[PDB]
Amino acid sequence: SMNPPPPETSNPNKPKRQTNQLQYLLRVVLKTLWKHQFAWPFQQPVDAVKLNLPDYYKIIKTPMDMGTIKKRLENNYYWNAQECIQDFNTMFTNCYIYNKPGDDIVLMAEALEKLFLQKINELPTEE
Ligand SMILES: O=C1CC=CN1c1cccc(NS(=O)(=O)c2cccc(Br)c2)c1
Repeated sequence: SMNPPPPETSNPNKPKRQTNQLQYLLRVVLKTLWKHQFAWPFQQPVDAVKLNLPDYYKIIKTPMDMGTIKKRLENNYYWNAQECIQDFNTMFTNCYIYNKPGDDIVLMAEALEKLFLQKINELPTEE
C-alpha cells in the first residue's frame, strides 16, 4: 500500500526474556495509557492512506505505535524494559517530528508522554 509493512511483533531468532519490569510495562504502563482519552491515534500503526498523510512515511522512517508495543509485550518480544521504553520514546518522538507544536495530535502525545513518565517512575527495581 502507501503503508509500509507494520513493525514486527515477533521474531523467533531475537533473544527475549520475561522480567518483572516488562510485566509492569504491560499490566500497568501500557494498560493505563491504552485507556486514556487521547490513546486512540496511537493504538495502531499510522495509516497514511486512511488519514490522508501521503508524506508520513517519507518523513518517519522508524514508525512505532502502542498497538505494536502491546503485541510485543503480549508476545514477550523484548529482552529488557529499556527496549520497550525505547519503543515508547520512538512513538512520541515521531509525533513531535512529523507535527507542529500545539497541533491537537501533539497535545495528545504530550499528555500521554507525561503520564508515561509518571508511570515509568514507579517501575519496580530489576536484578
Ligand atoms: O502523528 C501521528 C501519530 C499518530 C497519529 N498521527 C497523526 C498526525 C497527523 C494527522 C493524523 N490524522 S488523524 O485523523 O488521526 C487526526 C487529525 C487531526 C487531529 C488528530 Br488528534 C488526529 C494523525
